[PDB]
Amino acid sequence: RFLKVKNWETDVVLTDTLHLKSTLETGCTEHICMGSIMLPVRTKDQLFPLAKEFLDQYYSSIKRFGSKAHMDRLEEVNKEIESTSTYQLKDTELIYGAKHAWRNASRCVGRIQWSKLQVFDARDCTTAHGMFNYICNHVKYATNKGNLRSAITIFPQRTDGKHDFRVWNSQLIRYAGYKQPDGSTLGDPANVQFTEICIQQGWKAPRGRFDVLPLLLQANGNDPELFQIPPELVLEVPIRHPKFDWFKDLGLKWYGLPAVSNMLLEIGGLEFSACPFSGWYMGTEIGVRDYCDNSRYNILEEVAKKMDLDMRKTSSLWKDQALVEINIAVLYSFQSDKVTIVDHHSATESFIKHMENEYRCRGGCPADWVWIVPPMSGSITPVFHQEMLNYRLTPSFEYQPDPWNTHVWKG
Amino acid sequence: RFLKVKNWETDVVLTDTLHLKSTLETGCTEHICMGSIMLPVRTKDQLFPLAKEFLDQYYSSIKRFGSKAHMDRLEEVNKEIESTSTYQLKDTELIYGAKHAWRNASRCVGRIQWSKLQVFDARDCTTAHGMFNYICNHVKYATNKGNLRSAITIFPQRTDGKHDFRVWNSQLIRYAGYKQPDGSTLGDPANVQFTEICIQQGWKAPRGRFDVLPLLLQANGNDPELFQIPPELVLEVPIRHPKFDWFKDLGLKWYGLPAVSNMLLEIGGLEFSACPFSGWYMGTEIGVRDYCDNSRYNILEEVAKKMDLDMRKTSSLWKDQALVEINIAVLYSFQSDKVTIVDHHSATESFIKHMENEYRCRGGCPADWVWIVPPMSGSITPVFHQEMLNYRLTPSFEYQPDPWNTHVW
Ligand code: HEM
Ligand code: HEM
Ligand SMILES: Cc1cc(N)nc(C[C@@H]2CNC[C@@H]2OCCNCCc2cccc(F)c2)c1
Ligand SMILES: Cc1cc(N)nc(C[C@@H]2CNC[C@@H]2OCCNCCc2cccc(F)c2)c1
Ligand SMILES: C[C@H](O)[C@H](O)[C@H]1CNc2nc(N)[nH]c(=O)c2N1
Ligand SMILES: C[C@H](O)[C@H](O)[C@H]1CNc2nc(N)[nH]c(=O)c2N1
Ligand SMILES: [Zn+2]
Repeated sequence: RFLKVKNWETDVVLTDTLHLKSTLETGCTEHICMGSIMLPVRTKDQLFPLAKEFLDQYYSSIKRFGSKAHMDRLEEVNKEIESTSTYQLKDTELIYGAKHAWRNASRCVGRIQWSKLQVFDARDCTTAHGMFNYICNHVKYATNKGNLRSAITIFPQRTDGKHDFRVWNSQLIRYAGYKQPDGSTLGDPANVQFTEICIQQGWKAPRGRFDVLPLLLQANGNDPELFQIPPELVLEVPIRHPKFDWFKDLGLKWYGLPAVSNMLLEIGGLEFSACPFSGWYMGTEIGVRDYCDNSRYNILEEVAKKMDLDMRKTSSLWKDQALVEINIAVLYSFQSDKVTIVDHHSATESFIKHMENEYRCRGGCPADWVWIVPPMSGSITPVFHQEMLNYRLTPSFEYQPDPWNTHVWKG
Repeated sequence: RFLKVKNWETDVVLTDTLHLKSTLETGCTEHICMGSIMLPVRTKDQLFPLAKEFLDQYYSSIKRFGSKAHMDRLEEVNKEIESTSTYQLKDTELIYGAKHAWRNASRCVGRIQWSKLQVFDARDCTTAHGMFNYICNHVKYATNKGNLRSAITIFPQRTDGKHDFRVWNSQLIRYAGYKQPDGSTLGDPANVQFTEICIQQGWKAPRGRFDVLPLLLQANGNDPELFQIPPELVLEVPIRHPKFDWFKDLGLKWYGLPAVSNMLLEIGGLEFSACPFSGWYMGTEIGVRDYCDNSRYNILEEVAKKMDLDMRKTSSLWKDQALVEINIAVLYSFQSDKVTIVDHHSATESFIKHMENEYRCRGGCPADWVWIVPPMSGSITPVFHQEMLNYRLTPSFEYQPDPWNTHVW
């Protein structure tokens, strides 16, 4: 099978063969497409094929497929699985696996960077205090005083599913949200439930608009424990606008380090339920989504008020005007503070170069158009015009449900 | 079998059951999603189940399912197919079919309007000259001096497929494009090929930037013929800006009537290969796509220059600033000239309301999120946050390829 994708702006046509390596299901069928649906212990029987597939991929990548070292490693893993029902990755395999999970992440526009990823091996961690220290070190390393460096920290893998490591936070750094009696929210409305969990667990909340949440960390399937990230490790950027001097008095700021902590990393059939990773922001994430979603900080009205825009009719495009100015502010602010950030134009242009490279050297690049096209100015980015094929390759990152729904409280 | 769609802004969850009446292939499989791919005769045996399927839904819709009139019609149609190899729709069936093809159009944000569609039955048409007359009357009816009204004109159905009616144009009203010795393009770069075929057939091209193309009409499978729409039926709008006095000096205009003319209408297995339809513009179509695509009029650079924005770096968001201004100008110009237009905020709000009606009254609404979300400001519109299921129902509009590949002269 050879599948073609066309770019409707350039007429460049690419041929995908990599989709033949794809195993898992998409959610779609011949009768229904679920491309806009957000959410569309293994036995020893299913584990060895998965291990073998991965090791075969690894050894081919190091140009040693079929070698004694490759054959010896297959035999070693087979013997480990039959005897212990699982196996341990070599450090080399773990690094390869985490880089490839990123390379394979079809919703990620930043993948040009995939091969530059600092992997912190935390498989010797045993307690939540230990997880805390590893996470502090990750944050300090990734932050690098504003010169952000991509990184991932990998905690011990699933055993029986009763002893999971989990970070309960969806991101290492996020602001608290507090639902008021009058139904208004102070802070980030996305984090209300988790903020209530933290408070119930003993957190003394400052009750302000930008309170950095504590970490809630679960080690070895035990009840999670609270830790406050040292404030001096949490780099923030006050938001100001290059022309509008009143922009600063909105009181906005955001944190520099986007660090996803709720995903599951699968490598060779092994499952890493705690694998916080971080890169740097594309400006629209903050300026479009975090600030302007109706369910988030929701600042459009206040910004448009201050700009003296005509707010009586949507057709004046006041929302669109205010949106651009907020996104100028975010980029200006990060740039003026020398904190790494990428604009949506630059990022999408780099993504297209990455995708074309991947088609030539790999035979494809699975991509999720719904997520790759930025949430403002869609069609003035080159990705809008690029047809994409979405399919699932392993190693991979997967969404996992919040642990408060599934955890067995021990007390 | 019972699929849920969630809205992530509102937490409203809807249950889709309509997808089980889905028929044709999506292009997706369990292994690969082709959601972003633009392009993912009937024998007596294939035709009767298609007719029955349609007639059943029709008789169902007027609450006469399993009635004598239902069975009598199914009998009549079966007789007609068996003896004639095709059949003819009753006027009522044709109106219902066309409205439902619009209702079923998964890529259409304006479907809240679907039941208000004027259907012009042009199945008695026999010549290209007749086609031209029907099309001018559609144009004048739909335009209505700027108070636009949705309409479709339906020409004779495919027979053996060697006698197809086709409007060669992709829309009834579009501007010409010409390659220049200088290397650049004058006019709409999208229409360069069509314009060459027009001149090749005899059209005397004015060679300007906004030359309304002539129609190339094909009747009964003959060679297409050229007709010019009367200039006074083509309502155009000069583009100006409410703040920027200089905007009018770019010399931009667009036409008021969006009228798609290259699709195939399938009703009850019958195929209507010439079925031009029109509604009214959503402003982003002109302001974002027609004006700002790099492969189109590509005017962002000129506008940014006149706004004196910092164009040295992408992170100044000069493209995005200029984009908003162009789209403000489009809406203001149409509104000032009293030509119906809808902004993307209003259209998408209407569509969410339409989806909710369709889930409650029909059990679902097929929708293609890639097309439904506006090409600018996506997430500040409510459709960005709405999960949608995409599936193909009939009656349907299907894209068909340009006939100049098909045709033999
Ligand atoms: C180097 C800077 C990076 C940039 C600019 C970037 C850009 C983005 C953006 C804009 C998204 C969508 C985010 C959202 O809408 O929630 C995303 C998604 C994602 N990225 Fe990246 N990315 C970067 C680095 C990384 C790294 C280091 C990894 C892992 C090693 C990663 C893996 C992922 C995954 C798994 C998703 C999907 C997240 C989900 O399902 O919620 N990315 N990327
Ligand atoms: C009443 C005003 C209408 C509005 C505001 C509207 C809105 C739109 C928009 C914005 C698109 C995408 C256009 C593009 O990006 O090329 C579209 C697509 C479409 N609409 Fe509508 N629509 C309207 C009326 C109609 C009518 C009257 C019909 C048929 C009777 C129709 C059927 C379709 C079809 C079949 C498509 C997909 C076209 C293609 O594949 O190129 N729409 N609609
Ligand atoms: C329901 C659901 C499924 C899913 N797969 N994912 C989510 C997280 C949502 C996606 N959209 C908003 C929120 O995610 C917010 C955090 N996203 C940052 C991704 C990123 C960016 C730069 C560098 C990085 F290392 C990581 C929710
Ligand atoms: C390759 C291909 C496939 C396809 N299905 N379609 C196309 C036409 C392209 C799509 N996008 C731009 C151009 O279509 C432009 C015409 N679209 C207007 C739709 C519309 C709006 C309002 C009222 C109406 F009656 C109709 C190309
Ligand atoms: C319903 C829809 O799939 C959902 O709103 C998506 C759309 N595209 C997205 N794209 C990105 N990058 N992040 C998101 O959270 C979303 N949300
Ligand atoms: C490749 C991609 O599917 C293509 O550019 C689409 C994206 N979404 C669209 N949406 C609309 N309404 N119209 C279009 O022409 C397109 N083009
Ligand atoms: Zn799909």
